[PDB]
Formats: sequence, C-alpha cells, structure tokens
Amino acid sequence: MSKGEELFTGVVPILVELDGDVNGHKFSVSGEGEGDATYGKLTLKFICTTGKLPVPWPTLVTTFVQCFARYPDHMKQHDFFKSAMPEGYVQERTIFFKDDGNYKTRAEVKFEGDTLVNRIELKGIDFKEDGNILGHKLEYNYNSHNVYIMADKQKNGIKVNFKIRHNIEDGSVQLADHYQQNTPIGDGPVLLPDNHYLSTQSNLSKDPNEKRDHMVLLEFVTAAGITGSNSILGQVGRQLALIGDDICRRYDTEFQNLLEQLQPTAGNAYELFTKIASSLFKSGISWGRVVALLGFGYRLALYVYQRG
Amino acid sequence: MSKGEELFTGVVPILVELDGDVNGHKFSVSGEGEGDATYGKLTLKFICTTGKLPVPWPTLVTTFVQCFARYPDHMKQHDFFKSAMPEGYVQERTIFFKDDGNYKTRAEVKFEGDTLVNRIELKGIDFKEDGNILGHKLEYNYNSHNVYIMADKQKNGIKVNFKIRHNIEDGSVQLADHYQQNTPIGDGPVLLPDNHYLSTQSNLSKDPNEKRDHMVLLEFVTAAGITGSNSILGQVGRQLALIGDDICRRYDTEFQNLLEQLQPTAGNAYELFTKIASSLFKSGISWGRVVALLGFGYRLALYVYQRG
Amino acid sequence: MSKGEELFTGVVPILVELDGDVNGHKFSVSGEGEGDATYGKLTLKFICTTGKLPVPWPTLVTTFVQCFARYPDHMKQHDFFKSAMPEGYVQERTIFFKDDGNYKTRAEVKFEGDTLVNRIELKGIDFKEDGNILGHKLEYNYNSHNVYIMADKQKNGIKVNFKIRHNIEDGSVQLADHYQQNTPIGDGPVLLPDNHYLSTQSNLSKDPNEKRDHMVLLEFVTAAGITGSNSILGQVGRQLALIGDDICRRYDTEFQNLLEQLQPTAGNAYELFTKIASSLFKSGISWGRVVALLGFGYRLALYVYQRG
Amino acid sequence: MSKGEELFTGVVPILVELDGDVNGHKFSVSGEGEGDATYGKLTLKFICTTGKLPVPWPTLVTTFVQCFARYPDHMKQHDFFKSAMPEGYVQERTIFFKDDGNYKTRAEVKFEGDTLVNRIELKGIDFKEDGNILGHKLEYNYNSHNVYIMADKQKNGIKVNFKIRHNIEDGSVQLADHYQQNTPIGDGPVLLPDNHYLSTQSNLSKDPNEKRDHMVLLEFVTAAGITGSNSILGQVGRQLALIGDDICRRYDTEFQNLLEQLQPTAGNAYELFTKIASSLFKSGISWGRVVALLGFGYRLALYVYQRG
Repeated sequence: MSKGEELFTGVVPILVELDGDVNGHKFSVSGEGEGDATYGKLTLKFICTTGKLPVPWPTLVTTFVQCFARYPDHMKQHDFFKSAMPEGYVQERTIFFKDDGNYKTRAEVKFEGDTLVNRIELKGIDFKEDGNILGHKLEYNYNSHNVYIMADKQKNGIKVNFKIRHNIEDGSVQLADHYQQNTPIGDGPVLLPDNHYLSTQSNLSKDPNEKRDHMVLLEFVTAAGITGSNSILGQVGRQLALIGDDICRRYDTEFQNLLEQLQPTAGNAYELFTKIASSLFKSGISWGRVVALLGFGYRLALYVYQRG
Repeated sequence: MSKGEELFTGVVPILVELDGDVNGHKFSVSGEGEGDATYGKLTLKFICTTGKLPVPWPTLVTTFVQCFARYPDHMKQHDFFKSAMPEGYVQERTIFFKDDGNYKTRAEVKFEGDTLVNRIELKGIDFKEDGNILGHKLEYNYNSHNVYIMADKQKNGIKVNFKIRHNIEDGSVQLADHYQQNTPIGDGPVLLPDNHYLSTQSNLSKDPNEKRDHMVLLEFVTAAGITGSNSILGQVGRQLALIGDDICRRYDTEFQNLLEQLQPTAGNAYELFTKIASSLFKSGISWGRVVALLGFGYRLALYVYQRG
Repeated sequence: MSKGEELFTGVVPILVELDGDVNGHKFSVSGEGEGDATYGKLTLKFICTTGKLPVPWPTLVTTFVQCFARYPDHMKQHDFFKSAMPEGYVQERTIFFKDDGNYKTRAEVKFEGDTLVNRIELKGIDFKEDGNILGHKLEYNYNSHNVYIMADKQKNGIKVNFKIRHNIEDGSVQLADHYQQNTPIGDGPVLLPDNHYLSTQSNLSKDPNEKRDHMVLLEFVTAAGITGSNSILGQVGRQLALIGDDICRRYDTEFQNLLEQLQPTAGNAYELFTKIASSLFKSGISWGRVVALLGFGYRLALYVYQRG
Repeated sequence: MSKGEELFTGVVPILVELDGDVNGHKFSVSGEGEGDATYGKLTLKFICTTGKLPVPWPTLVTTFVQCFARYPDHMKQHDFFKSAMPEGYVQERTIFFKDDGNYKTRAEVKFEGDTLVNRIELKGIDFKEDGNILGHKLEYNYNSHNVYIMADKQKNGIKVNFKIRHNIEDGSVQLADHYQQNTPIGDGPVLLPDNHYLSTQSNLSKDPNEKRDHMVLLEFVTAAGITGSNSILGQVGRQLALIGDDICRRYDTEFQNLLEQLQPTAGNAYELFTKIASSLFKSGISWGRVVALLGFGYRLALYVYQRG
C-alpha cells in the first residue's frame, strides 16, 4: 500500500502536452481531462495547436498515464505507477509500426499542483508517404489490448510490452509493436511488481462543437494476472472473516433472547451490565470470556438506543 | 458445575476421624456413613474410639462436610466445596462459647477415589467444670441455623460466619460463636462465590444396639440467598462464561499456526499489527470480526513476551 | 448501598408466627404472603390457630417487617433493616394502649431460606374487660401514620417512635403509643441512619372464602424526611448528568451532518475512522480530543448498523 | 490555524544575511523585501555586501522563507512554518551538485516583532573551476519545482526532499540535489503534517539603478498534494479536534473543584471510583454522560500521581 497511492483517491485533473516531429512535419498538441484511478476510468480531449495534424490520431493514443489503472486490493502492492508519485516517473518508448517507420517517445508523468501532467517529446522517422500512416488509412477506433508488465530491478523501475492493432479502412490491419520503460524520477522507494498486465479497452469519439483537429478519448484500464497476493497476509482475511460471519449468527438470537428477557432501558443499563460483570468473572478468566461480555454491550446498546 | 461437582449425582460414602484435646483430657473419635448432595442429605454414626467422650456430643456436630449441601439450580456457581474436589480443601475454624472456652479446629476435607474424608485436629482450652460443657448440661438436640459465606479472593479460599445455639437443661441457652475459613489445597479453577448462605436443620439420635459412647447424626442442608434480580443476572453471567470458553477453545489453535508464520519482533510488532488489520476489514464490519481480531493481539503479546 | 440490600431486589416470600397471652387468654397465629421492597408493597393473610382470637385485629397490625419499605436512592444509606440482613434483626416493642393496658413484643425478623420470617412473642396485661380492646369496640381499618426513626449507636441498632390511631365504632378514637428498638443479631456492620421516618398507609380486608378468624393485610410503606444525601457524591449526578444531557444535543446533528456527508457503509468504515484518527491527532493531544473521536464511532456504528 | 498563522493575513517585511565560504573564497550577502502568504507571493532584492559574488546567483536562490507559501484552505493544518512562528525554526540543508560540490547550510528563520529574518551560515567545499559553478556557466533563470515534505515526529521537526535544475549556457542542464531539515526552536504545539508537497515557480531580474553585484527575486509558492479523499477526511479530522478543545477547556475546571473534595488515596481510589460511577448512571445513559465521566478518571489519575 504505497504513499503515492493516496493521491489518486478521488478524481484527479490532468494536462498533457507534446512536441512532435515526423519526417520533418512538426507539430504540437495539448489536452485536458480528469481520471479516477478508483474506478479505473479516464476522460480526455486533445487539440492540435499547429492546426492540422500530420498523422492519424490513434497512432498516439498510447503515447498520450498508467497511474490511473485500477489495481484491486490483492494486487495493490504491484502499483508502480502510483508509488513513484508524487515525484512521478519518466516513461520512454519506442513504437515500431510494422512495414513502416517508428516513434521514439520520452515523457515525464508527474504531479504539478493538484494536477497530473504528461509532458511528451516525440520523434517519428522512416515512414512512408503512402504508408498507412501518412495516407491516413487507419480507421478511427481502438481495440482492447493487454499490457504486459514485468519488473526491472537493475533500473528501480519497470519494463513493459505489448502490440497494438489499428484496423484499416480496407479490412486489413496495422501493427504497432510497443516496447516501454518507466523509471522513477524520485529517489524514493517504489513498488516493483511480479509479472502481471493491464487490460485497456478504448473508444475514440469527437466533439460536435469543436472545430479544430482534435480527439476525444476514453480509456478504461484495469489490472490483473495475479490471484493469491502476499498470500497468507490477505488470506488472514478468509478465516478471520468467516470466524465472524459465523460468530455473529451463532449466538445473536439468544443474545436477543436475553435482551427480550431483560427488557433493558437506559436507567438500569449500567447496573445490569456491571452485575453480569464481576459475577461472570468470579468463574475464571481468559479472553474467551472477555470478548462475549462486550459483544453483549454493543448488542445491548443497540437494544436501548433503538428502544427509545 | 465444576467436574468435581458432577461427582455427587448420586450417593457417596464417608469416614471421619478426630483427635481432641480439651483442658488436657484428650480423646479421639471416628465415624462412618454416606451422603447425597442431590437431595441435600447426610447420614453418620460416630463412635468414640476412646470409649467415654468427655464433652457433650452436640458441641462437635459442627466440626464433624459441606460439599453435601444442595446447591439449587440457579446457584450452581457458588459451590466452593464441589469445586475444590477432588483435591479437597482445608477447613479450619475457631469456636467461642459464651462465658466459656474455645475449640480451634483444623481439618482437611479431601477426597479418596470414592470415599470422602474428614481428619480433624482439635484443640480445646480453658473450660469450667460446673460450666455447661464439662457438666454435660446441654440437652441432646440441635437447632436449625443459617450459615453465611463470603468470598476471600485474597486466599483463593472463602470465609464463613454463623452462630449456634445449644439448648440447655436449664431451659437456658448457650451460644457457640463460629468463625471458619477454607483454603482449597488443589490448585485449580476453584469457584469463588458471591455472598450467600446455607440453612441446616438437624437431629441427634442414638443406636440401641451400639454400647460405645456414640452419636447418630443427620443434616438437611440447603443453599439460598439469591433472589430474583441477582439470580436472573448472575445466570446470564455464567451463561455468557459458557459461550466464553466455547470460543476460548475452538480458535486459539489456528493462532499459534500463524504466530509461527511471523516471527513477530517487538520492534516491527507495532506496524505488522495495524497492517494485518486494515486489509481484513476492508471486507466489511460487525463485531463478529472485531472480537476475532484482538483475541489475536492477546495470543500475540503472549508469543512475543514468551519467545524472548 | 448495603449487601443485605441485595436480597429484596425482587419479591420475597414471608412467613409470620406468634404466641400470645393477654390477661391469660392465650392464642397463636400464623400468616403468609409476599413483599416487594422495590415498590414498597406488602401483602399478607393471617389466621388464628387457637380458633377465635381474644382481641380485635388491628391491635396487632404493627406487631405483625420494615425491611420491606422503599428507601429511594438518596436515602439508601439509611436502610437499616436491609443491612442487618441476611442474619436479620431483633425487634422489641412496648405498645401502650392509652387508658387501657399494654403489649410487650419481642420478635426475630430474619431470613430462613429464600424466605423471610417474623417470629413474635407477645405479652399483654392490665387491659379492661369492657376496654376498647376486650369489648371489640375498634373498627376494622387502619389509618396512615408516620414512623420516626432515629439512630441509637450505643446499641449498633435503632430506636423508633410513633403513635397509632384506631378509630372507634362510636366516632371516638383509641391511641396506641408505640416505643420500639431494633438490634441486629449479626455482628456485622449495619447502616445507622440520620433521623428520618416511614410513611405507612394501610387497609384491612377479609377473604370471602376463608372461614376462620383471620385478617388480610396490605401495607404500602415508603421512606422519607431527607433530601440532600451524602450531598456532593450523589450531587455529582447533577452536573455530570446535564454535562451530558447538553453534550449529547450540542454536536450530534453536525455529527449526523458528517455521516450524511460520509455515507459510510461497513466496507469503508474502518479505513474511514483510522484516517480521521492519526491525522486528527497530528494536531496535538489532550483527552478533550480523545473523547470526541469515539463519540463519533458510537454515532458512526449506529449509522452503519441501522443502514443495513 | 495556529496563532503564529493568523500573523500573515496581510503583508509582512523581510531581511536576509548570509556568510559563505566556498573553496576558501568567502563572502557575505544581505537583502531586503516583503512577502504575502495570503496570495503566496514573495519579493526580494539581494545585494552582495562583499561586492563581487564569486558564485552564480541562482545557486543560492533556494537557501535564501517557506512560511510564505499559500496553504490552501483545506490544508491549513499542514503548515509547519506558520506554526513555529513566532519563535521560528532552524532550517538546515545539504546540496549536491551533479559532478560538482556541495553547500551545507544552517540558518534560523525566526521572527522579530514585525520583520521576519534569515541569518545563514553556508559552507561550500570542493568545486571545479571550469566546473559549472566557478565558471558562471549556468544561465540566469529558474524553473518551477515541486517540494516534498514528510513529518519527522522524532524531531518534533520535519524533513524535506526536492531536486533543482539550473539550465546551462551549454543548453545542458545541471542538477542540485537538495536534502533539508527543520527543527522548530520554540517549544510549542507545532503542527506536524501528513505527507504533502509545494510548487515553486520563480524569476530572476536585475535592477538598472543598482550597481552592486545583485539579484532581484520573486517566488509564487503553493501547497498541494491532498485530494479529495484525504481532504474530506482529514478535514473531519481537525473539525473534530476543534470541538475536542471546546470541550477540553470548558470543563476540567469543575474537576479540581471536586478532587480537592476527595482526597483520593491510591488505596481507596479503586472503590471511590466504581461508586461515584453507578449512582450517576442510575439517571439514564447515552454517551453524553460516559465521556464526561472518565475525563475525570484521567484528571483524577493526574491529581493522585502529582499530589504524592
């Protein structure tokens, strides 16, 4: 359970910015939205500030914050992203479009204010004029994918792998082989995970109003590929839990038999209890007794408080 | 109902022996019979193995096994006698006759395998010849009496008060002021009482056949002094102690199972603690969990303080 | 708050017995009933076992257990009667009928079993043949009266005074000047009161069925004549009480503002609380904080437990 | 909002003095200006009272009053700076330049009646002449930065981490790795924080008129790092601490009033206690009583342990 975990508890705002060059066409882009790591939901609008954009959008969807993925509790000691926070992390990539060129990305994903920021620097090269890319042949959508995460301790960081599928107007498909590295800027302790992955599912819409080359992006991102946890710590929660999910229902209706048979009111309550007390303990002591006793008091209090 | 109680369901036999000294005349007496605590009944013959008994019989009736009282059903937890068994108890008293002397008695009421026994050491001092005692002036009866008991938790024992009236040939009466104390010798979970009392009624006969100086003796003896309030509560007070060792048993054996997993240090104890905690509750709450939880901080505080 | 107090908590059964002689006419009487000191109520039937009774009944109503009077809490350290218990007390009287003879009474009012007993011995003398008494001139009823109690330490007991009014068939009235003494049989500690009194009110009925000279008696008996108590101990209960009868209503609707604004459920409860905890205490500590905290938890628990 | 906080509602003046040694060249510098924490604003001129300043100005910008940050409204309880005032605090740090030397600094930020002051003692050691520092190679800017704070409760102080980037004429960059610690000197109820951070943005100008080696310096500085969860709880966490000293005050002065009535002994303490208790509750119960009650067992445990 990381400290940096604790930022993303609610919604968190987000700004993103990028300076691109691909085969010399330069450009820049800026975007805004919110993300809720708790529901593993993320919402964003992007606009190109050099006006028209030389590449089709989805190419960048990746490039454009895995801090916002939902890790459930058994897995929460594997959330690297949030641990590196607030000081953040550097995310470098190399994205190989198959049969075409490539992207190099470097980015700092860090907190500035109560805001989170992705500052990205991009260089594409060797693409082809009629390539899928420069021919704006890619459809406007995104498939789901899996992002495979494995710890790299030589770097006090992680390595990440996957491949991206951009459907084509044809019915053909284009592959983007994603190779990635995330290295904390902070010198603090981070969380290094066991191998696991993330399940991104995605949708690309547009803003009816907005007139500029833009993209509106939604991502759901959920963490998985582990079941036991640090197994017997969080598995303490199997038996301490049904110890109680049975203990409650064991005795609580002869408990109520005693309250329907002692009909206590606030006047007598104290005396009632205290008498049961010293007298019950004159028997002997263990905790085995000591518990039961106040089990009665919570259940007692409830009978008085409700009755009145 | 301590085991050592569940012994008296039916009849049980008895022997008694005593060695007196009173104003220098010594003697001994021994006797035999049975008693049934189920009905609070007792039966004995006493024959003086020194032949002539220098003191009137009724004086000794007291000295001469209170385990044999009927403890009624609601009171079963105030029987100190049926608890010290089978290991038994040492009963000693001091007896002040009005305008006359005293007896100090020491004795052990202990159990032997089947038969229950009283060996008694009595020390008389300072009586008057035309006095009631040495004159065999008190008549051959016994009255009813009440016997008042209070826990002395300081001794893991008990303390007792009563005072007895020996009618006299005079038509007068004589007092014997009795102060008594019991110190259970078996070291066990003896039962220590709330304040209460017992009521003797009694009779002295003789056997036509037997020619030795003797006495044949019967007692009905019953416990009381708990009326409705104290009953209906203090019954809740044991009925809770019952579920209190149902619990005590069933669980603290999956406990060591995990303490033997960590290896507490008193150092890391403070954290390891707050941690197994929050994860377990993330489930949900009622007390059924809450009890279970610190039954462990107790079986843990005992495993760090004992190992080390 | 006496130990012997604790017998009378519920209803307690009662037997009464008497051996009379007045001007030589001898008689005896026996009776049964219950009494509840808690409501200060007492109920009894009496029958004459020598058949017809030489005196009119009400003469005895007094003679025939002040243990059964209700002392309220401020006065409860003045209940002498119940303190002397279980060993009980001896009640002697002398009752002077004015212009007529007198009664002497001695009685032992003590516990035998779970039963309370009044054993009474009576001697009347010097009455007149046509006196109100032997002429059975007294009406059948009882007025209310006051019984004035003053402590007598020379006797580790009390002295008691009052005067009794037996209306007459005439419209005339007959006076019975009551002088009384109550001395514990027990050697224990008793409660010695400040001067105070008891307020008896009484009714004399008959049993339609029962054919023997009898009387059926009801007495309500309540204690009074004191207001402060041991004043500043039980007066602690003025300010510790409105400290709370205001404290409750001070903050409990912004408390509820926080629960209607935290909408807690059993899942999150623990986490919720614990966070408020260390963070609230990082401020500083006193108890002044420490209280408030769990004031929230009782009020929290109630919001979860009820909701669900 | 500690008093020592309620000081900064408006503008406040400032003086600064420093005495450096770096690779044996020493110097001193002193400066003047104002700052307003209400808007998180700060303004200063620095003039080198040794004339020529041997190190580039930006190096010192850091060393050169964090009380002047805007702590936003929800965060008011994490301001360690505005708490140590007026008595002030000692801030010392150590600064590691990459591939170059260090500065150790000691200083006291203390308040004098109206003006706030920094006297600084700086110790430089081991730098390189063609190095960035001694070569006045770093350009005349400053970047934005984030500053990360954690409570060190062990010092009743705090500990701090950040790292700063001085752009260089090269186009390169140089790091200055800052580690800092504050030990409040006034011994008081200082406020110790949850983990959080602050964000500087800054500018370096010069004055045309002034001919001494100088620097004119402005900082916007704001606190953040608490998002919704931790806010909405930890606001409950102070808002409870508020009612927690409403309470703390109002009452523990009728307390001594009664401890001064009894004369506890540690001996009779155990009973006197259980007793004032039951009588008070006989009234009725809710917690409003319960709190009040043991606020006393604490102000009592302190009156028996202190008197004796």
